[PDB]
Amino acid sequence: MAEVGEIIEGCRLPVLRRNQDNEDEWPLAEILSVKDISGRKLFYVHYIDFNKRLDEWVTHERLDLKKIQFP
Repeated sequence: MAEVGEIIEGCRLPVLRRNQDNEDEWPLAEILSVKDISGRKLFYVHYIDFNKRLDEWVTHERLDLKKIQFP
């Protein structure tokens, strides 16, 4: 399928969050920013219909690249 380097700001896709019970959920999220300074890619995401206070920086292993929407 699609690849990590194709991810850009505005993309929407499922991202792994741990919920208040410590369980894995993959809510849809929007890519706000892509940072490539560490040598690896870091993604700042907004979980859709969640408060802005729950926005997170995540790595590629938490992206579901099999179900992407591009802007």
